Amino acid sequence: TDKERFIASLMARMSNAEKIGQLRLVSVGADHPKEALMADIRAGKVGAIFNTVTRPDIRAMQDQVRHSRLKIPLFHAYDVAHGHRTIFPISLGLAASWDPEVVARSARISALEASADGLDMSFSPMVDITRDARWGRVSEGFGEDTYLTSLLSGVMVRAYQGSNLAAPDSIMAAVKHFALYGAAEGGRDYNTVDMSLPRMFQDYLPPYKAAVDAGAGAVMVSLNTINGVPATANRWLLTDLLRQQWGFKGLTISNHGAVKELIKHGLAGNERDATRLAIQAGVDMNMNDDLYSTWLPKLLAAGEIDQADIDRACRDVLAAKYDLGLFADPYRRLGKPDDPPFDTNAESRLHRQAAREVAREGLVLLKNRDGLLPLKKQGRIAVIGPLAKSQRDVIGSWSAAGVPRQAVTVYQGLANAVGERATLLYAKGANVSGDQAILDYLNSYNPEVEVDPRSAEAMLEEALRTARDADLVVAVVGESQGMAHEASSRTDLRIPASQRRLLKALKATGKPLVLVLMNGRPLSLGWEQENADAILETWFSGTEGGNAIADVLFGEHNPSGKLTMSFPRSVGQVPVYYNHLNTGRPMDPGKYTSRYFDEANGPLYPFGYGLSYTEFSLSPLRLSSERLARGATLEARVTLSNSGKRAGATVVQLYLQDPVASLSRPVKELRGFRKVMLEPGESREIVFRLGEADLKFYDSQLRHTAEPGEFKVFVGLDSAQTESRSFTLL
Amino acid sequence: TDKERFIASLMARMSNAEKIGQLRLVSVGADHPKEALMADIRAGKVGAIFNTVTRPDIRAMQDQVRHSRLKIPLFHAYDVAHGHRTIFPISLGLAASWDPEVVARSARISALEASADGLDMSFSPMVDITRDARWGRVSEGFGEDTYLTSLLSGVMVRAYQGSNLAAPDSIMAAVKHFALYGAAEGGRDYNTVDMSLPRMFQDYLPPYKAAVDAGAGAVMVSLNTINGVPATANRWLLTDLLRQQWGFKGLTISNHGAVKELIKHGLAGNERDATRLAIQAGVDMNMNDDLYSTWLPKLLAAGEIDQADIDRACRDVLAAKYDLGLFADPYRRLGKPDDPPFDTNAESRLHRQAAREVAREGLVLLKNRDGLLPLKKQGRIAVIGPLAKSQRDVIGSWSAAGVPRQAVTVYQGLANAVGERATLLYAKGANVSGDQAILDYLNSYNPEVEVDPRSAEAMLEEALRTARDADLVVAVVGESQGMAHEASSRTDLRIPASQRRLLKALKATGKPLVLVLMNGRPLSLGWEQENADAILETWFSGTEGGNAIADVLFGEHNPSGKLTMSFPRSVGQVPVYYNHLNTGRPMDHDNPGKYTSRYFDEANGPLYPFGYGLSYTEFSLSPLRLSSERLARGATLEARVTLSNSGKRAGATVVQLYLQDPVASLSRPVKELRGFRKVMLEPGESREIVFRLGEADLKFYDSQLRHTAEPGEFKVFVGLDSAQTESRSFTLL
Ligand SMILES: O[C@@H]1[C@@H](O)[C@H](O[C@@H]2CO[C@@H](O)[C@H](O)[C@H]2O)OC[C@H]1O
Ligand SMILES: O[C@@H]1[C@@H](O)[C@H](O[C@@H]2CO[C@@H](O)[C@H](O)[C@H]2O)OC[C@H]1O
Ligand SMILES: [Mg+2]
Ligand SMILES: [Mg+2]
Repeated sequence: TDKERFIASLMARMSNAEKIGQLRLVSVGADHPKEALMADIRAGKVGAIFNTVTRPDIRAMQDQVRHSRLKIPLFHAYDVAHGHRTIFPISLGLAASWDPEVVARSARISALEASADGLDMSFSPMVDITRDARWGRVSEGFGEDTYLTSLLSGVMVRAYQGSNLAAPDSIMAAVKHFALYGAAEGGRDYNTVDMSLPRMFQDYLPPYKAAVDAGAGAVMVSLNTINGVPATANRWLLTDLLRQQWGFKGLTISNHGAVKELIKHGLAGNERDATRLAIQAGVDMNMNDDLYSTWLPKLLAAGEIDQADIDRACRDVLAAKYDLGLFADPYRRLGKPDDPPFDTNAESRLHRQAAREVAREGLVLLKNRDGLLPLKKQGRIAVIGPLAKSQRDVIGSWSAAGVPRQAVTVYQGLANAVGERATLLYAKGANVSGDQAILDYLNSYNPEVEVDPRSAEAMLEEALRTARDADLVVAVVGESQGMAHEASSRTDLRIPASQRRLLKALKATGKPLVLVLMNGRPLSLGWEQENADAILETWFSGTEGGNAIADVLFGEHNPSGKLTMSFPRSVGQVPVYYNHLNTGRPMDPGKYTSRYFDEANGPLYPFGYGLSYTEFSLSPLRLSSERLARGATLEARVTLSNSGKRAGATVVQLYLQDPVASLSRPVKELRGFRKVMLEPGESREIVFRLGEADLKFYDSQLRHTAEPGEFKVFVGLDSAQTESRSFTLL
Repeated sequence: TDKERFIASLMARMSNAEKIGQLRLVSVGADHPKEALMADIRAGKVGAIFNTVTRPDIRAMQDQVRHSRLKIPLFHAYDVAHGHRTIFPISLGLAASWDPEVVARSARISALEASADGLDMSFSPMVDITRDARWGRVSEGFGEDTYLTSLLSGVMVRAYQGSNLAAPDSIMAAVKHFALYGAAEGGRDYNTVDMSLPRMFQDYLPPYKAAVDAGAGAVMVSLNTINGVPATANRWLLTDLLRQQWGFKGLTISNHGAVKELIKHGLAGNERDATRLAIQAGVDMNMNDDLYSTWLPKLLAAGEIDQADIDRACRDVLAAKYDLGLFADPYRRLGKPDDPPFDTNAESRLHRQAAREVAREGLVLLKNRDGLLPLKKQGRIAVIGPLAKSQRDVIGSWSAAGVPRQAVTVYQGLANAVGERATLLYAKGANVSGDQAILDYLNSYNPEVEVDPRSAEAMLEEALRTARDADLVVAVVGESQGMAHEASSRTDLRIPASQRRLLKALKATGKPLVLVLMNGRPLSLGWEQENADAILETWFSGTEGGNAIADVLFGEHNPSGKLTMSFPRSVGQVPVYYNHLNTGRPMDHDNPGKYTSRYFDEANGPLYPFGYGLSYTEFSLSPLRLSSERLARGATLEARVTLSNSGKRAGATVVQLYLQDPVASLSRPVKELRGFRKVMLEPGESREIVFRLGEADLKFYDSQLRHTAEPGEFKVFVGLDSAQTESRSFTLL
């Protein structure tokens, strides 16, 4: 209420011009040249900045505020998605850690680095559920599961915002993209989203609510339609749900041009009408298109909006700044006047230890025939493929202020790990794509892919010569990071054809073949699963990726990563996800079942899958009783043993099924997990606790209750290989 | 009504056992052996039969009724989807005619032939909208468009049912599959359907309502969940919507095992609870699983259902029989006991002229380089491909009582056309698939695909020898009919790999290459569009298919067919459909940037759009003109264009009218079909086409499901496909 008092006294002093100026969020560029923008800040016409990311540049902008009548400070934002300068694995790789503390650490270090550069806010976490592998932005989320993504949503917010949003090493989380953005039809970015309310409430909305309940300060509004209404114009979504039902008290931010794009969506015929729809829906802050500054005065004078629409939006911007500590000290993240200057990109400001330890936890072992991995540091290892020496790709998409030249390649990680104990032989083998039109797409803004001027044939002949001179081949293959970014949707989920030709040529040498995969989405890997001797999924593993990958390949780290998104056998099976409905004719096999005829059915690799260099055993599942009273707790116990020869971690997963309900419920739903590190011969009793809240679902009328009757409890080391027992809720 | 008096006096006579017996719909099979079924009919324990399809067999079952206490007659049903004995093209090929009179004729002939064999009812039309090419049952529908499918839904019902459902040449339409069955997730048959209510009401439900409004006697309930609730247990769908809102007064029928499958869906833990959910939801008649007969008495005695649940279901069955004329004469479709026996499959009982004329109208010319088609009846023509001599495939899936040995193959149609004037050389070239697992699937239950035992290589060498000895190659390729049927969902939309290898080898001969495509779904044809010299889409063209295809190839018929479903460039683009939303960042010719709604690794848009199809002549359209720039509510607007045949051959095309509502309370489609005209023109002929548009054309369901037309701009597009249009605008006041 100090905050409410402070904001009400400030707003009672402000003109409408000053209130509207708070709603303007801009980036320096063609549309807002630096000197003109500086003059607007001085006039009180700017509320905040994004994409200005160094302390002297931010401090210069904050200095301009002292010229405005009320000297209301700016906040500065950036897309710190999975690292600021030190780049962690992409979020899909962090999720595969199954370890909230690992994910927390990446977020904390991101906030530490971003706040050290003067940033107040990140447009993160991204908590959109993804069941469609074709979407470019699957790399930005935590996979297909509502429970896990909801958990990590809360973890990311708490880790960014810390104990106090006014702390100089805290940043505000702007959770995105509200809402349902990863359900785009056809996996085409920005495309139509259409879904029932029970699916929306049960599966898609809970991660956004988890962020709000963790106290997220901001929400970034999505670019897509929800059931015909763009999120930027959706009063039900942004007012009724987010504010009135969920109690969100923070700031809504539009995406770039989102208010103007209501004209392309066909909700508005002109910019004046687009502005009215966005502010009355509940969008507080207008990114870059400047429609609010242009049209809000005219709309109010015409009685087309209410003073309360402006007041709500302005209070939310001021409340964000208040919580960030900026009214107490606008320079709290910008140090002192005549602090000595520093190199923003100095090696001494990176966190390589943390990036290497985090990156180890996300690597997923998918195949390991006859214990080929871990490798011994000996002999001659051929390192082949267009991603082996790529610094640009290892840091991934949404690499923020990450510097490619600071990153450790797979080749360099292997060189560092073996030193003089083994000989590495390098050949590029193929370009990332053989299709010049795809290479031109990827290099269209910036040179992001090195195109070897040699023929495909010459590169292959060199790679075969290299393979013949080696004891075994480490093929580093998959996507370049520009294939799994905003607007980069794919119609094919395989490794690119140029690289598959290389893999088929390398297989024909008879040399043991280890695949190191880099990719930002599930890939179709049927040929690789049949033909490679071992397969390690490394996503894009970040600044220290090459070192983390070498640590796993040589057995310094026993792989512990597990998939959080199902890998389809082909793009033609989309969508595939573990928490699907049974249907009336489930596939076991019979012709008259829910299936395809022209390919094997089910995912190639299921949700929760990942191998180890050791063996684990689970004892029989035991429940604390066969009947559960309302308000009572059920315990599900299992003993995990390391029955192999190497220390390692696995993830014990708990799944629930509600086999008779008022709605058809999923064949199983994740409801808990434990990541457990065990030395050989160690045993751990795992105790899962379940209550009524774990058993609730949204019915056809969106009643959120648990119905009496049977529940099935499954425990295992993936979604496919479980044991189950039942109990009855009374 | 005297009908409601008649039905109430009969129900006042009936025990609950008699009422519940009316709800039982069964087929002869392992689960219902013939003699046990006969004994059940005599006991009053059977309401209707399906899959008994000859006059003597139907007459024998109707004869059993005379032994029951009340002698209530059976009705007999079958899946007469696109023909009974004379098989027309599959429905997706009939829709490509764009001609309600052509579609009416196929349905009229179907009903004539089915009723002549004693059948009272067809489980048809199938009116499920299909936007996902992977689904096996796309072959059974009319494509992706709500307006077109809705129009043809009503045409099919009226054509089956005629002036009087008691007429001996009428059958009852059981419209299917209610509802949303073609929206299955992943295009996997029987899979989850999840969609918003505005999409449901605007795009998916209207064809079922068109069938109800045309007076369809029955509705067949679908197998899928709708937003979590199986259709068979969905009281909102079958009672609130179908009965209370739409006023449907007819019979609801479950699908095979659908009541029992509520256990697998996880709505019921046992058969007793599944039975309760189905009858209370509004399912009147139980197909095959016999749960109603087993459980309704126990449910009623326990107060778990109401007498009114049984009474509703029984009244609906009796009302169907009344309308069919079966209480007036149970033998009205079965002639007289004295009639001489006849051959059910006699040539004189077929309608080959109608099948040949209908089949010609559905063929779509997709490519014709440098006027290769039409062919001259001369020289040496190689006829190559696993579908060239296939009688089983030409009649399609859901071929009812069609006899493959009566069908005309593409090879036979070409032989019939050229007689002695040209030499045909045949080679199979490849099997339908090179994947043994796919062959195993296609020959499971019934052996439907002939496997040439030779290597792929030997078959190719034989086809290359044949091609080298000819002036040109007619390659007859695509899917077998078992690839586009119930449960046959595909993950690849290309021609099968064994056949694409054949086409690549044939291309390399340098011989002109004509592709004749058979298929039950849109195919991915990027290589074919680049490399074939001509491509003719023939779907599965039916009993006279091979003759209709020869008529088009030799120029006796100028191809007039147009696509009613978008052809994707690849399965990785699914779904692709013409009436999509713009998004905030459209990719189109006018919006070509990186940061648009697109894929980066393939050309964008469909390979062939909705409404696409070529001709052996050229057409021109005059400028579009509207009767005014402002439309008052209550008034109608006219949109006029002149069509000319500016080429050298007589032919038809389809003039298509689309609407856009560019500013609305909901994001509306970039265009929506709102009228069309198929026009046959001699060379140099012109026709003024007048489209009428009213407020009814402009309405949509908003977020609150209000059915509104909002004042403001509408754009009217006219053209010969959905990609090649021009527009004019008006303002609704
Ligand atoms: O937070 C992120 C936004 O910064 C991002 O905005 C994009 C920036 O580049 C522009 O050219 C694009 O047009 C624009 O959408 O969108 C994604 C969001 O996560
Ligand atoms: O009208 C058609 C039904 O008769 C058809 O029923 C099928 C009969 O064969 C069984 O093996 C199938 O399991 C069953 O669904 O289904 C589709 C409907 O259109
Ligand atoms: Mg239950
Ligand atoms: Mg409008």
